[PDB]
Amino acid sequence: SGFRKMAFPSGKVEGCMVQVTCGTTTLNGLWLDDVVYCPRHVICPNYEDLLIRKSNHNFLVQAGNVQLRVIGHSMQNCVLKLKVDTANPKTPKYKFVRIQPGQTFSVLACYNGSPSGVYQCAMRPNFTIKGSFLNGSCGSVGFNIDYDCVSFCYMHHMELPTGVHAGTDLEGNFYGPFVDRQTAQAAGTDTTITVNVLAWLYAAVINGDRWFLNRFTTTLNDFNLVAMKYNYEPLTQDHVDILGPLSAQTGIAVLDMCASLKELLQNGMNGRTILGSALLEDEFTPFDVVRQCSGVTF
Amino acid sequence: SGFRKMAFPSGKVEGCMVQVTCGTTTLNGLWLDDVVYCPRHVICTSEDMLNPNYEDLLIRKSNHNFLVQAGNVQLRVIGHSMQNCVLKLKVDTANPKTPKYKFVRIQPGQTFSVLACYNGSPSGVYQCAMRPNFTIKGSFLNGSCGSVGFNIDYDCVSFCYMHHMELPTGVHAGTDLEGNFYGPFVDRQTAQAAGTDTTITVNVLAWLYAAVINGDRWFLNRFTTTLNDFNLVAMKYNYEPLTQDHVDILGPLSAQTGIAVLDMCASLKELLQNGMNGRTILGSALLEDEFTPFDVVRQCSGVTF
Ligand SMILES: CNC(=O)CN1C[C@@H](C(=O)Nc2cncc3ccccc23)c2cc(Cl)ccc2C1=O
Ligand SMILES: CNC(=O)CN1C[C@@H](C(=O)Nc2cncc3ccccc23)c2cc(Cl)ccc2C1=O
Ligand SMILES: [Cl-]
Repeated sequence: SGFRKMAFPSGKVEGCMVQVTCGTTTLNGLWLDDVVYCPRHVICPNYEDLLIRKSNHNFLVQAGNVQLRVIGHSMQNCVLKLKVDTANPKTPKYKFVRIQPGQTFSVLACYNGSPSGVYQCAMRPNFTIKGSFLNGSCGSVGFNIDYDCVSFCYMHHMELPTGVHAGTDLEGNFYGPFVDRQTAQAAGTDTTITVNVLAWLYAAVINGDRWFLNRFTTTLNDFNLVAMKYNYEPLTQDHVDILGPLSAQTGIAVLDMCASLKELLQNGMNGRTILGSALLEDEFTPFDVVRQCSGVTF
Repeated sequence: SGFRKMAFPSGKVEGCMVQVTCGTTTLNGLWLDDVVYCPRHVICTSEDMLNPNYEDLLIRKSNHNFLVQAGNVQLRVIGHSMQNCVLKLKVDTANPKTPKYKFVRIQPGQTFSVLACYNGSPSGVYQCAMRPNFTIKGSFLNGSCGSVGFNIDYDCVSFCYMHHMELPTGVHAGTDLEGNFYGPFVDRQTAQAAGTDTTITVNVLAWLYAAVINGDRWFLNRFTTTLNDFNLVAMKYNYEPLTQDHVDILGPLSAQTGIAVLDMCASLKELLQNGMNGRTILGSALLEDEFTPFDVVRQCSGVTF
């Protein structure tokens, strides 16, 4: 029993965090094989013009108490790749993957190449993440684990005026309409991740919370009209198919659960809580609910 | 900016997790130096659990009855002893991944990270607090026994909890790493219940200071309170009494924001009376009590917004 915002064990990622310094800018880097990946703004903009003026020795890379020697450098989109003379002996099995809004991942928050904390979060529909980062956190990474393979999906680049965060995949492509410069940029109006709220309602039923269950069902179109009114993301047939296993485990059809969500949206909770929360939680995917309610290990 | 329920990086603890098997029972163990620590109920059957005589069950065991697996390697048990509700298995190999560590017993209100494991394999990490009723609101399934709680301040791991059981309300009970239970619980499948729980007041106050540091002040008011009047009110809402110790501990956050502790107490009194009125504090519609004054200082900026 119990339901917590759970992150993947961070050890395989901790063994890859290094500190990268260029001039007065210090941030974090990801050391995999003989390459260190970090935000290209460490050289700060005309990034090609700033980069051409740099030599390998201008970049200081520190791994624990050891200095790594930079023997090459190149840029891939908004990521700088520093070729070093030592392959990381702690390099785990890994892949670089680009995630979609609504998908969750673990973040290993670092400062000066040293991991300080780990938390779970989701890529918002507006492509920002509601993280917890201070100055010096740039280069901190987001990831998921599948068996023994780490799938790196996020590298932290900046904080927007509303306190939310923006970054790139490990190939340097931003998530969202953001650029890596100190210009006027704002997060677009956000929406609630509907398939995730439904998954978390199934998790509450599995844990013995059914006060919100009702005898009603709804059509997918009628539910979508109601969802559009409360700034909820549209629910698609793919989302219904993905919720199939949780529907079979609890005996509550997806459209049956959608009618419960409609009633919570139109009437509130009435002083009640679901899984210790007074808000409808949208940062647990259907797969996260199945994993936590099954005990998958790494 | 931002405020999340943040756990310590779990790598130093992952390198200590092993699987311990006794007959048909399999659970998790903590391998530090040449000793594996695990719940003593690994020597029990489901039947034994009603009234187990651990000393009588243990005397019938030899070293080779305990199977310890670290990754894909079998560790050889060369000794065993019982310390309170923990079994200590002496092994022939010191853990090369043993971090710098200490065993610390925590008090209610203290927070810690939990590395949930099954079959000696870590599955997830989450943050939580020792409730005033000595239980933890964890997320544990069958096979998680022996999973540990810890803090990593500096490079030293302070182990504070080892998981032993789930109570009928779905909450969890366990021991410190010397085998002493937190709370009036026993490692028996007997009628046991968590006492009525209360809200950790000093933690809610700390989290209100965190909201002010992050730029939110809608909940403040022009009033102050005496410490006694605050306690007479908060205890009507099942809040723990606030002591002079708690007031002293909140001193640094009070100086950083310019809000006296008894003025923050008046704001809490009003919040309890009025609710949130459709508003949130740090993305929450409830008053959060699983962040300590020390957690707020560690996670928030030193510069108030
Ligand atoms: C809030 N930030 C600022 O006022 C200055 N700022 C610096 C930098 C940036 O956001 N870093 C930070 C990252 N995460 C948390 C931060 C908390 C506080 C301060 C800075 C943080 C940055 C990087 C890029 Cl690629 C583009 C723009 C900027 C930028 O505008
Ligand atoms: C909920 N418990 C049970 O039905 C059976 N049970 C087995 C065992 C125990 O609680 N293990 C479990 C630990 N954590 C989460 C659990 C989730 C589900 C099932 C078992 C869990 C146990 C250990 C001790 Cl020291 C004392 C009593 C018991 C006991 O009563
Ligand atoms: Cl303590």
